[PDB]
Amino acid sequence: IVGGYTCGANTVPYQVSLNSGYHFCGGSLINSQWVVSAAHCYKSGIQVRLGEDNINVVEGNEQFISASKSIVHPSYNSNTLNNDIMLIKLKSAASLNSRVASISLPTSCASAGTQCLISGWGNTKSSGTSYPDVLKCLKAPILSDSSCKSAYPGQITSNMFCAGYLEGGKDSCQGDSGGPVVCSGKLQGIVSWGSGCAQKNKPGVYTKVCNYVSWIKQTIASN
Repeated sequence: IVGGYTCGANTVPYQVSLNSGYHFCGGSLINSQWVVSAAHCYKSGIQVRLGEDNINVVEGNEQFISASKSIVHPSYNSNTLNNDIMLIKLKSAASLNSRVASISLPTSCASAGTQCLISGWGNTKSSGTSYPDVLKCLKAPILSDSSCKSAYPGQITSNMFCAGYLEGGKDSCQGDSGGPVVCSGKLQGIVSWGSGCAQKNKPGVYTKVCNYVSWIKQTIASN
């Protein structure tokens, strides 16, 4: 997250870290058994880390749970990042508490201008590299579809939306991929892609979660 702020320990209790020997992506807990992330975060041997603040220090509220299975969306296209969504099942159910909590799925899309909370452990610099140890947060509005498509002509599908600031300086980053965009108490987006981070007229692009709720519900019910 570039241009954001330190969230505060466990203030985003649905935020998970995906670990394969190191943090590599975010995710969101959607019930005690299931995490949603980005398909471009797929790899084998994922351990889900819940209750994290400082990802480099055991602080006492963590749960580390191996994934038993990962399911990439059937229509995921790695060339265009269309349908950039994946589900991860936990080998054992998480223990829900004030620091480890699920986020509700949306019933409908959010309107342009709605304020959202974006979070993750990604790079905090727009040109250089500096990775934080504690969770970072950004408040960012949903941008109009026209401003989103104007920024990325030929590249935005109906399964994507933009959020952030056309003036730059505030964006998600590499390392935030797969993490949540939460608006009005619902998981509206997944950190997906963008043109670098915090550049001018190139806002962040996010998977449009509301388009996938039927697939999420059917897939988790059958797995």
